Amino acid sequence: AEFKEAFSLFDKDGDGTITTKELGTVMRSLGQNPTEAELQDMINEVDADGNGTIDFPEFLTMMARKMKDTDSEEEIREAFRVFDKDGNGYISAAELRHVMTNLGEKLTDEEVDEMIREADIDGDGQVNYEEFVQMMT
Ligand SMILES: [Sr+2]
Ligand SMILES: [Sr+2]
Ligand SMILES: [Sr+2]
Ligand SMILES: [Sr+2]
Repeated sequence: AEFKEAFSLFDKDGDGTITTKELGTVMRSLGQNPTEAELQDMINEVDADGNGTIDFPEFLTMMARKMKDTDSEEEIREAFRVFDKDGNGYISAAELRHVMTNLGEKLTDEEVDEMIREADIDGDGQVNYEEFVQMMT
């Protein structure tokens, strides 16, 4: 019911489809001002049957995947903040060790250091959000 209300904001003229122009109108109302070329890409990504507009079932299918990706992100972020005790955006070896103790795993500095290295792509001796997401895969 809520996705259909979202759809109707896009379908300006009520014909059951969203054209590039109708999507531009909306994006502009949201503070974005994409080119026609950018608008056509956005339509094309959602337009499963290629006829050149987005219809409600196409919209709904995308929105449901966006919902599922959004929820997943929200959850990985929650877990990250659990580890980043002081919330500065990096998990430190001390934070990881502390938190693993509460997860029931009494680890040494060597063992927590080896875990941080596995994930430490950028080599600063800690784990940022990207790096964390990468390990959760
Ligand atoms: Sr329309
Ligand atoms: Sr279509
Ligand atoms: Sr931290
Ligand atoms: Sr790092």
